[PDB]
Amino acid sequence: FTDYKVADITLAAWGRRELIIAESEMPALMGLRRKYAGQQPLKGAKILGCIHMTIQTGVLIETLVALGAEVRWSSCNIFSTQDQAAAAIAAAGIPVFAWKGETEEEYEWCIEQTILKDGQPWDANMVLDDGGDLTEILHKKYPQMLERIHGITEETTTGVHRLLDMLKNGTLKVPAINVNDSVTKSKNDNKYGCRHSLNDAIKRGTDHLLSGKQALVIGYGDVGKGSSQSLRQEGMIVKVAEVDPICAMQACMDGFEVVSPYKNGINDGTEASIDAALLGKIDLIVTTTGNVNVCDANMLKALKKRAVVCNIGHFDNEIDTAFMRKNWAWEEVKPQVHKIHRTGKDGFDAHNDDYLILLAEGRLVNLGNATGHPSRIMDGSFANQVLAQIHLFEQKYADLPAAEKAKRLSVEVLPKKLDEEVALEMVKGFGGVVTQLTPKQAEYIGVSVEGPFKPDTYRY
Amino acid sequence: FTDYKVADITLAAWGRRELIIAESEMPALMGLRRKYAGQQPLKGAKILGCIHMTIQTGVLIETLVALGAEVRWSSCNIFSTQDQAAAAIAAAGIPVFAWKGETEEEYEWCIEQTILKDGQPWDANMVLDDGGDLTEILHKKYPQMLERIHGITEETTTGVHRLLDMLKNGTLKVPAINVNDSVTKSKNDNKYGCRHSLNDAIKRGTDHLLSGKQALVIGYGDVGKGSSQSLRQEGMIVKVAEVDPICAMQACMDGFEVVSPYKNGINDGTEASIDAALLGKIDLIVTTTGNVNVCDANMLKALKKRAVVCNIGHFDNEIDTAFMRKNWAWEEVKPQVHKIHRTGKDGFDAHNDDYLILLAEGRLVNLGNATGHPSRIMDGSFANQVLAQIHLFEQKYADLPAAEKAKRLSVEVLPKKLDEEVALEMVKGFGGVVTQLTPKQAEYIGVSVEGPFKPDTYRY
Amino acid sequence: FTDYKVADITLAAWGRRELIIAESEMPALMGLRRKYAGQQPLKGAKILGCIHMTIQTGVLIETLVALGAEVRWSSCNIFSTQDQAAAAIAAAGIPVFAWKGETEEEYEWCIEQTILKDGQPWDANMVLDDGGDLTEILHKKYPQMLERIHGITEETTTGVHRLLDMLKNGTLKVPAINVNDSVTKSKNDNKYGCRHSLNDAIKRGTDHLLSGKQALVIGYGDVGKGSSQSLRQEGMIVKVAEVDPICAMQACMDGFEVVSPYKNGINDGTEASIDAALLGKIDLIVTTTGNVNVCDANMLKALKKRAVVCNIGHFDNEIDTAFMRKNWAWEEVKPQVHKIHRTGKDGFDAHNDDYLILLAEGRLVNLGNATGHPSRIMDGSFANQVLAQIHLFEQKYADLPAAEKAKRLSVEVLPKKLDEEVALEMVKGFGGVVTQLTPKQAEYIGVSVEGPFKPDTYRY
Amino acid sequence: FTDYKVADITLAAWGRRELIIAESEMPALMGLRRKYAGQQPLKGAKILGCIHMTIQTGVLIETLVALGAEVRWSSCNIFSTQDQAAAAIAAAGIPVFAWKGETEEEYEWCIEQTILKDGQPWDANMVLDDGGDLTEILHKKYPQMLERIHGITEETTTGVHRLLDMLKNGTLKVPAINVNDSVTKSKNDNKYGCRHSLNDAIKRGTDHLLSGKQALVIGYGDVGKGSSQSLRQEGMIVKVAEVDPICAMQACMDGFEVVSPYKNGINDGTEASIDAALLGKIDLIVTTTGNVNVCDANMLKALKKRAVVCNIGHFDNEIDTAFMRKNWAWEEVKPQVHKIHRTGKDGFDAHNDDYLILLAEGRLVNLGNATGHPSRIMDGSFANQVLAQIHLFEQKYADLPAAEKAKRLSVEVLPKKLDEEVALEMVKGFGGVVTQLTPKQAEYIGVSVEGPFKPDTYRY
Ligand SMILES: NC(=O)c1ccc[n+]([C@@H]2O[C@H](COP(=O)([O-])OP(=O)(O)OC[C@H]3O[C@@H](n4cnc5c(N)ncnc54)[C@H](O)[C@@H]3O)[C@@H](O)[C@H]2O)c1
Ligand SMILES: NC(=O)c1ccc[n+]([C@@H]2O[C@H](COP(=O)([O-])OP(=O)(O)OC[C@H]3O[C@@H](n4cnc5c(N)ncnc54)[C@H](O)[C@@H]3O)[C@@H](O)[C@H]2O)c1
Ligand SMILES: NC(=O)c1ccc[n+]([C@@H]2O[C@H](COP(=O)([O-])OP(=O)(O)OC[C@H]3O[C@@H](n4cnc5c(N)ncnc54)[C@H](O)[C@@H]3O)[C@@H](O)[C@H]2O)c1
Ligand SMILES: NC(=O)c1ccc[n+]([C@@H]2O[C@H](COP(=O)([O-])OP(=O)(O)OC[C@H]3O[C@@H](n4cnc5c(N)ncnc54)[C@H](O)[C@@H]3O)[C@@H](O)[C@H]2O)c1
Ligand SMILES: Nc1ncnc2c1ncn2[C@@H]1O[C@H](CO)C[C@H]1O
Ligand SMILES: [Cl-]
Ligand SMILES: [Cl-]
Ligand SMILES: [Cl-]
Ligand SMILES: [Cl-]
Ligand SMILES: [K+]
Ligand SMILES: [K+]
Ligand SMILES: [K+]
Ligand SMILES: [K+]
Repeated sequence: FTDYKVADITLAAWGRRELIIAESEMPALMGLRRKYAGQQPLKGAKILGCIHMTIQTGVLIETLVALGAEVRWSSCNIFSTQDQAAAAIAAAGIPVFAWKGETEEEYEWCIEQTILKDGQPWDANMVLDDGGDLTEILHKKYPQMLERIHGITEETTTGVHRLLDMLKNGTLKVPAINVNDSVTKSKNDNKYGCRHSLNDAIKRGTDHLLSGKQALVIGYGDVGKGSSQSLRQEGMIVKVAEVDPICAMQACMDGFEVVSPYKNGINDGTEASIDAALLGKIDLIVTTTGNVNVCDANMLKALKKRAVVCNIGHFDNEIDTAFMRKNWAWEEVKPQVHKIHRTGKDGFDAHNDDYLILLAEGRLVNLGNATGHPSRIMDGSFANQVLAQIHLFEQKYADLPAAEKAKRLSVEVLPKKLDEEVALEMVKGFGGVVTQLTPKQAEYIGVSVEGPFKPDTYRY
Repeated sequence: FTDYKVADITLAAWGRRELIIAESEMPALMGLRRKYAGQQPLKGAKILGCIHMTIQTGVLIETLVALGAEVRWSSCNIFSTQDQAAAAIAAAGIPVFAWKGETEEEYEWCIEQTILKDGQPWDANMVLDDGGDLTEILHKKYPQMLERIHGITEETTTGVHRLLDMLKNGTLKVPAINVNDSVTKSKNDNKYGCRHSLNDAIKRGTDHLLSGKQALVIGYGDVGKGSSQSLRQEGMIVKVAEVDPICAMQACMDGFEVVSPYKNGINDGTEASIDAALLGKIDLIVTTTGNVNVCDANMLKALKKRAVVCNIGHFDNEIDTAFMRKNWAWEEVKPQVHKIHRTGKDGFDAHNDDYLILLAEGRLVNLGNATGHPSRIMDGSFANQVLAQIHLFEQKYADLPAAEKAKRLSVEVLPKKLDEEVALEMVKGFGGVVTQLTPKQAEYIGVSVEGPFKPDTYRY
Repeated sequence: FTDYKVADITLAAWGRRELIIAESEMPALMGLRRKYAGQQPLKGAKILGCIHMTIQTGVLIETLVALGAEVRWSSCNIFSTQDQAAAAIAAAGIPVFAWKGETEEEYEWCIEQTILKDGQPWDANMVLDDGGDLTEILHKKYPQMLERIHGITEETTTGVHRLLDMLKNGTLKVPAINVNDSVTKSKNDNKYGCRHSLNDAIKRGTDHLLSGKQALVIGYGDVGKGSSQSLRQEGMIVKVAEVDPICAMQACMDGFEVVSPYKNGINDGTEASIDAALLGKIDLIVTTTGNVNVCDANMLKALKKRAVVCNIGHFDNEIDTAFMRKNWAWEEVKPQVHKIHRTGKDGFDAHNDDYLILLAEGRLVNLGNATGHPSRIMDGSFANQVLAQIHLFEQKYADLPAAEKAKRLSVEVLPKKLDEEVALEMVKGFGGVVTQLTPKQAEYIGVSVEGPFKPDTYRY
Repeated sequence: FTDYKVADITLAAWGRRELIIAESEMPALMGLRRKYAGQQPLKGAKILGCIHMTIQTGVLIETLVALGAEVRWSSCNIFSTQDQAAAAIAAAGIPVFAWKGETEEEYEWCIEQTILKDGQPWDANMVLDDGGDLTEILHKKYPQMLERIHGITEETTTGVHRLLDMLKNGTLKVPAINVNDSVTKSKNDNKYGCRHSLNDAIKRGTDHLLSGKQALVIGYGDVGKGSSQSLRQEGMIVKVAEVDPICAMQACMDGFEVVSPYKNGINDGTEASIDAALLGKIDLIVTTTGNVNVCDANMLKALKKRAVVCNIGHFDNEIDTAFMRKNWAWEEVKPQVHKIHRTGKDGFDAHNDDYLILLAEGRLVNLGNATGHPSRIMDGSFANQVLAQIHLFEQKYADLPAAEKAKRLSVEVLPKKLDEEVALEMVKGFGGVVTQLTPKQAEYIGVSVEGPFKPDTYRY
């Protein structure tokens, strides 16, 4: 077996030990293996996967394979692979093209190695994506392959936005499931995963004390909620920025001061608009938005000396790292940790005090500087992925006549009953005991004893 | 002026001082007063109101009046009135029939005094309700009045469930707005209000140390989330019960142990099914469900001696207080605080150690033993109420032709843009500064710079 | 029986019900009753007591009486009495002179009624004091009575400071025990009691939401630690001031921003030295120092409109309330809650926005606006009081010859073994289980299996 | 230069970059460098140092050298060295013998290389120790060297206990300073350091989600306080064991349930005495005691399958790892992470579910699996070390006449004024501003405006 490319195949046994531990931390996903292994619901599925090649993703891949699938895999970020996980998957005879510290050229080459087998398009019929890069390449470069693909299952709110833009423009070629919008994904992974992993990554990269220091979290959606908690629970003094007044209300009620980098919140592009007094007191800035240029050049210029700058949104463009590359000298401390010297670009002084510390070159910091979300949290997201793969594969969209395809071409979420079933396995993993409604109580609130327990409008 | 009934009109000046302070804590609601006072959008409205006669409700009532309405008011709970608030409203020449410590007969009489003026139905044309009791009485006993009513604005998730049952059965006679499902209601009031007011009520009633003691919170919806936090932040060791596995998942991730009162969660009605070991260690039980008999007779029998029992859901039927009335002796400590002696019903021993402490006779504890939610939280709920009253009044359902009425007979929520506008005023009240999107950023995420900022599916 | 003065003797039965509950919350104190009742170690003791006449103090008084003492009692603060507690004690035939809302003249008259019985000095032979006022009156006005007194047991760090000044000057006439410096007093009561009771008092007085608002806590000793936690756990954004860099270090590490009201910390008496920007953002100031004028006139002038001002240190002079009385108009909201109108002193405008809310007229806010510390915390302080009374009474200093008195005239703390025994009863009250050392383990760390477990230098 | 032994000298540049960052996080220690560099107070000092060879210790070493000292260094634990720190120190021409993953034989050899230079005793005249191993070797094996040594500065509460045993027995040969008992050491490092670094180490070793899982912390001294917080802030459900009722009282008040591994707390050595129900629910056990066999063989047998076991006390003997070595098979996952298979000793099944995960082979977990305490915390401990070295070096005990030596042979602490001065530099590092007392306020509380601010009895 040679149809793979990883950093170091001798890391496989270490990865396999970590996969075995992870399986014990992932009861929803393992439960699906056990439930469906007889049936082989993914027999004949040929899945192109593009998602962070971590130990958690290894358990996902091996679940899909245990259910009958074949796969070809790549990472969706240049710094997120755990090389022992990639090695263990390759050593199992699964095609994977992923290593920590890819260049952009290598990143694109890895996705292409999944798409092509022996120099020609693979017989793919399903896509599992995280962020939409693989989806975009297939639509732009490999439309013939999409003719034979039954569906896309997309992990991220960023990627879903990209799918919805395509649907609106009539350019989406295959149906999709929005995995993000399961409650056991968005209100588990996006929030509690970042709670676990943000402070982890900052400690691993810097070993800085966080207690007593000042942080600014840009955004207060699910990731910004989790991130703010990650830092506050360590004793940081956390301030929060938002454009959405409802999320800002939540931040206030949650005990944070809501501030803007700009005077009166007005971002008009001048240095004069920056709240220099505010930014000059910040020790750590974290972007969480999924938006562009939310930690901009003028903000970077105004930050307190020796501040840490990082991004936990999907794509690096949240921070103006291009400005920093053009203007300032980068001193690498160790992989994924750079001092950015604001003195200029013509070399640097190792003892200069006027620098910022950038983590993961602005790429997702939890995966870049640590190991991303823990297995017991990714259990929820990845159980949803498996259920979504099963649903779209069984629907067989590619084999439908044109008129029937037109009725099915949509971006949908999984039903609440399945979200509940995933949650129950997670709860049992903690040793939790859910109460069963009596028939009188189920009648009283208007639900089945089996669920679903909430209307689709419920926000949790 | 004599068209009122309150405990003590001499409390009015104290109430008025507290209304003036509350106005300073309610910027959304005060902002609506300022914005709409010229236009008089509620000129000609005649509103029957049934909601807890607190200081916060006084600010609501006076906003409605300032916008042009006439009202006739009662409380929706026998213990929730603040007598100084009722007095201040009556002293202002507004019909109010409410006092703390009503009997059930008096409660019904008060609602009837709003409905009848001078012994005949008042020419009401709007309803503001909290829990659905007024709505039910109008449908059952005064259906002719509904022929002239343009709509109902309902505060509570309980009352909305009741309205949806009526709609489904074809018995709802006028359209309604579900105020609860604004984010600035459900994810503000239900959660943060109970966070503020649950520990407040327990301290006022008992003066018990909470730190280091064991609590069981039944339910983990919005009220159970806020309640659990109210107790955990004081240092309680909190366990959480749930029937909904998604809510139970949240509780686990939030750092609580998820337990059932019943062995393996099976509530089969025998004493043998009670987890006596668990209940024998609990110092405080709080019900949050909106369901029936979630703290049942067998649970009450198994609780640790001297445990506190209370309910923060809308109706008292969450706890089997009828069982306690039939079997055990009640020693009143002070109003809304009773020791329930498990020794029997034939008198009590003042020094008996085998008792429970019941707060507010099992009625909503925050309002019964304290003052309910604080003004700055109720600002959100009550701004929504005013917007909802304006919308339904302006739509004039009662005046529509039959075919037009058929198209508008619905239970609806307010638009997200208005939810956002309420939130923004709340945030400004904390001194928060919301950032404005640049045109490029608004394009990038697919929103208007003015909002709304999220799709209707977003859960916050 | 007529040898008492209370607000309303008909409150006795309510007080007695609350005493019975409190006994169930005070296992250390009740354990001393049970242990020593046979022996009657306080038979012949005649105790002048001056400490907050709360339910908790009632349990203390009745323990002393159960052990053989007779007492005459007063409160040590004009606003701290719970009138039902005072009534219950009077109804039991115990001389008590205390009510909530005394004037200064009445306060002094009440202490004098304890000292004098039937117009002549009582046959006192012990003193229990909280803050040193009774101790001072005896030394200045009744030195003949001190000849027959065996000792003073003093609750407070303020009062201990006053005792140590007297000892140093050679004016202390009888020995004392510093009850404060038991760990089960200072590191229980001073910290966790204020954690429980500060937010309680502010809610009762104002009903303000605390979450999301800005607080300044002046001091970070035991009370400032507890107070800061009381507010932070509610979601306040808390800043801390200190003069002691070690306590300030603790505040930083605990996750607070450490600030001064004065520019660069320099308090030189001018308006120019005030950090107006800082004070203009503060919603709540709490003094915790035991020092003088730590919330001074210039600070008061600079506070944000509608800020709440309160003091939880023993004496009101922490806040310059005299300045406010001389310059600004006081609008009483309700007892212990005043709006202080910064517009001037010539009447007030009920709708003026430029006011501060002062709680308890600057007197200890927890006792003034709520009920002070909870029974389960006061159990520790008051068990120490009883042990201290027993020790000094048994030593019989007054009966010693002059040369022997000279050897015993000291201010001392209780031995660690007794502090440990109190703590063990508290722990058992929570259902806690302490592990017993094996003989090998006790040898390994150099302690007895029975304790004491730490050297006297240990700080906990 | 060849007088060193490290893992990899090519790591030096990386170490030096991390030292430069650490200097920016250590203002107290850097401030001492600046203050004393002119004076060279350690000119002629020849310091044998034995303390964890981390980046933080590198800043300490280079401060000592900057003040005039020569040193010879080793680590005090086999797993605590950061190889890049050791390399940087060796590359600077400083003798260091330390690497991560020493054997016990290598550990002893490294200490011997500090003691011997060119095969003969070095002319050492000062000792800096952490845990007492170097001190013991000098007293037992090299007593002639102690004739020329002016003093020992000891980091740890374990090592101080060892010094006090020697003093009591008349076997201590040179005076010592107890560095641990500075408040800026014990109530900074022991508490907040473990708060930072315990959860860090567990995440690095296992990548386990902690939220929602059950932990047992054995001990509630400074390390157990910080450790419990490290876990609770992540959402663990933490129970605490203690032998000291005062520490157990604190745990209850801090919101933890206090439990014993043994039924009724009685550790009589039989399996029957183990509370199997309790231990069978524990996911993580952490020992913090400084005692022996506090996680014993019978406890290990009863723990829930797949529990994590670790120790953060100074020595590994807290956990019965010898029992595990004799009876159970060890599967290495990666360095400092072993699965201990309870199935037996004859090989292991890679898929066995009945194992425990042991971190750092039971040695101090924060240093073994992460990087120990962060620089900004170690600044306090290490500033104290430098002050202590200066004091004892300047006192010149070895040169004193016999009668003079007898008066100075003691174990002492640094003065409070110096503790305060360290704290002040720490506070300024956070941007904190300490208030200066006015003359009137200093008089009122009986202190100098310059401090010290508290009596020596104050516990903070
Ligand atoms: N690193 C991880 O493991 C991880 C985990 C989950 C999600 N994500 C990624 O994080 C991003 C955010 O995801 P989410 O679920 O929080 O989305 P979300 O929509 O819940 O929240 C994003 C928030 O950013 C706010 N925002 C937008 N522009 C802003 C600006 N200029 N200033 C301040 N606030 C602004 C929005 O109002 C919104 O509330 C996405 O790219 C998502 O894919 C990363
Ligand atoms: N006292 C107050 O001020 C206040 C504030 C807001 C809402 N409320 C009332 O509180 C109630 C709950 O409101 P909410 O917004 O939390 O509703 P919700 O639907 O968000 O939550 C109720 C929860 O109870 C759970 N539940 C139902 N039966 C259960 C059982 N037998 N055991 C355990 N859990 C069970 C459900 O699964 C659900 O998650 C309603 O009656 C509402 O009107 C009171
Ligand atoms: N209300 C209550 O129930 C209650 C409970 C316990 C103690 N107390 C009282 O509270 C007071 C404080 O007691 P404590 O045990 O915290 O004493 P403490 O000595 O532990 O702490 C007082 C703190 O105030 C600081 N301080 C002094 N002057 C200051 C200034 N100008 N600015 C800022 N900080 C300053 C000191 O450095 C010290 O750390 C005493 O009067 C005590 O009797 C009240
Ligand atoms: N890993 C680190 O970085 C680090 C940091 C500081 C201290 N330490 C070490 O940690 C240890 C503890 O230090 P500390 O400052 O907390 O000491 P401490 O004396 O403050 O606390 C130890 C606690 O253990 C308790 N204890 C003793 N035997 C027990 C038993 N059988 N069961 C339960 N509790 C028991 C004691 O009562 C005491 O309260 C020492 O070995 C110290 O050197 C390690
Ligand atoms: N202070 C207060 N005034 C009026 N309504 C309140 C209140 N506190 C809680 N409520 C409302 O009471 C509802 C339940 O009947 C939930 C909440 O909207
Ligand atoms: Cl996402
Ligand atoms: Cl509701
Ligand atoms: Cl005190
Ligand atoms: Cl130590
Ligand atoms: K991970
Ligand atoms: K209220
Ligand atoms: K009390
Ligand atoms: K470190």
